[PDB]
Formats: sequence, C-alpha cells, structure tokens
Amino acid sequence: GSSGSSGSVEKPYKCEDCGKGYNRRLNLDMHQRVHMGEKTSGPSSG
Ligand SMILES: [Zn+2]
Repeated sequence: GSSGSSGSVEKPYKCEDCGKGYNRRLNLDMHQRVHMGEKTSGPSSG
C-alpha cells in the first residue's frame, strides 16, 4: 500500500536500542540510562 506516518526522527543522533532522536550528543549518552532497568508495576493502587 502506502505508508507515511513512519519516520519520526530528524536528528544527527539516534539510540541504537530503540531508535530515539536527539540533536545533542550528551542527551544520547545519558538517554541510554532508560535501558538500565524495567518499570516495576508491583501492587498498584491508583
Ligand atoms: Zn534508547
């Protein structure tokens, strides 16, 4: 068919894990952090 929505990154840098976009080097280096653990749902209340 025909696609378009795809392609939501216009930065000279991108995470080699998810594919995020960052117009800064540091932002990326630090970003990796996200891929350090995993959200713990556990016994939720709200
Ligand atoms: Zn990432």
